[PDB]
Amino acid sequence: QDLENLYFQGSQINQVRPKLPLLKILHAAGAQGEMFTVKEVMHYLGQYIMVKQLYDQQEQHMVYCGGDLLGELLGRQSFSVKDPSPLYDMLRKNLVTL
Ligand SMILES: COc1ccc(C2=N[C@@H](c3ccc(Cl)cc3)[C@@H](c3ccc(Cl)cc3)N2C(=O)N2CCNC(=O)C2)c(OC(C)C)c1
Repeated sequence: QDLENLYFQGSQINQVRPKLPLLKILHAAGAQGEMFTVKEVMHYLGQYIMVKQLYDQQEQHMVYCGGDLLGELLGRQSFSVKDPSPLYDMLRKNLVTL
């Protein structure tokens, strides 16, 4: 496992540093510091949407973010968790590999 170990050294957790606008969002959802796993980022974004009440209480897969910093980042007024392409795009641009 010599070469496989070498390759995966320093890359087993894959922490990211959010860009400053996204960092502010994660902090608003109760995150601390500025290094996270991608899983943590998703947890805090979900929490953010809940605490800012950006989801539709009837159609809870729908997020209305156009009011919000999150909408600015995504470049959208709304999105559905069923079609999460804008979120993928945003996180590719707003997470820096450590
Ligand atoms: C049918 O109602 C649902 C179904 C799934 C989700 C959802 N689905 C999860 C999810 C969605 C897309 C991706 Cl790419 C990753 C994770 C995660 C999530 C994480 C980040 C963001 Cl920005 C939005 C949602 N995520 C949630 O954050 N949920 C999970 C369900 N219950 C919760 O308490 C919150 C959902 O999220 C809010 C819009 C309410 C609502």
